[PDB]
Amino acid sequence: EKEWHIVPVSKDYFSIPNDLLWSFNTTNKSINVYSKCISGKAVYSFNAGKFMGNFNVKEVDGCFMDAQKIAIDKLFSMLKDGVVLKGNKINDTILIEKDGEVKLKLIRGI
Ligand SMILES: CCCCCCCCCCC
Repeated sequence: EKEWHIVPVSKDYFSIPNDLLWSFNTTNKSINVYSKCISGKAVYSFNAGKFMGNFNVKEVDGCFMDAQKIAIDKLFSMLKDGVVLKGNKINDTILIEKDGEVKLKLIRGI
């Protein structure tokens, strides 16, 4: 099982809260997201570099700034619609791509 955090690349995501942690379990195939104010377990598909998932999110009222909420909302909407994941053979960083651009990167670790 590995975990990552986001480093946003697109401005839609500059306000994403920093404590979101994304986990993938290689044994049972589970994907979760965890933070102080959001949780979600993914129903998902990942084929040919294309990832799409529904995280069934819970969110704490009043915990986020308006800008953070919009960024979070947009992120889960984008993940549902589908993104392309670009890994590499050097380390565990993954670029998340959509609509001709890099939207964000996943950096391994908390
Ligand atoms: C090998 C699959 C690892 C990808 C898990 C991350 C879920 C995609 C959402 C990123 C915010």
